[PDB]
Amino acid sequence: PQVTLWQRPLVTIKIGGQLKEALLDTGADDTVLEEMSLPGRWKPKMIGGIGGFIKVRQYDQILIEICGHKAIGTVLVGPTPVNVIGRNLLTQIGCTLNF
Amino acid sequence: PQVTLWQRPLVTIKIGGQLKEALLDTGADDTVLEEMSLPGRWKPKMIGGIGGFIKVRQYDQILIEICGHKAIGTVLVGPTPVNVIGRNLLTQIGCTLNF
Ligand SMILES: O=C(Nc1nccs1)c1cccc(CN2C(=O)N(Cc3cccc(C(=O)Nc4nccs4)c3)[C@H](Cc3ccccc3)[C@H](O)[C@@H](O)[C@H]2Cc2ccccc2)c1
Repeated sequence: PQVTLWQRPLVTIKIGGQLKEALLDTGADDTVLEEMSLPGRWKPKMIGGIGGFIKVRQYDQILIEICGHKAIGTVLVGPTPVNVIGRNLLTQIGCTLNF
Repeated sequence: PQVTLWQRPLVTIKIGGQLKEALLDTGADDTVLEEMSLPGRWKPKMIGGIGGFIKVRQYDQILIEICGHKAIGTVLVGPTPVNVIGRNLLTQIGCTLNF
């Protein structure tokens, strides 16, 4: 649906059978979520942001439902203070930016 | 225009009579710019990111032209690695997310 930016653009996600809210984040290449137990194997990796870098675990091929749409892809879990949905999944749910 | 998110959503800005590219960033509450020269009064301020916190300088009521649209707002300059325009300017430019 359409969202204005007077408030942070927060949605519900279900991931790993857990419900969370998350930020839709156009500045973010990748999705990164607070620490969480997902099933499966994961590769260690690192991402940079404002402030510097953090090490995260990368899980691939996980199902997430963001609003009502499902999408599969790579999700980083790690020490972020907010759950962010980056452009990798944003593209799958058909999200555009408009002005 | 409408932007899809297969690429970083980069826009040209003119600020302080300098030309820069910046990312349109829905997850950023504030706009923050790499170190560059602005005239006038600033204040210290600290922001949070993934990775950590950075010490930044708050300048108020700077005019920015963002994709040619004008806005006047607080911009933070400082050690970001990428120039970010955040929700405080995005709302003035009339920017919306659609899915
Ligand atoms: O893919 C990624 N990294 C990779 N590296 C290598 C390969 S992939 C990646 C994925 C998600 C996020 C980011 C890193 N990231 C952030 O650090 N911030 C902090 C931010 C940015 C701008 C402003 C604020 C802000 O207003 N903070 C405030 N503090 C106090 C008041 S306001 C905060 C927020 C998200 C956020 C909001 C609140 C709290 C914490 C974070 C942005 O919205 C994100 O797009 C992005 C911006 C960015 C992108 C690249 C380099 C530097 C910065 C990177």
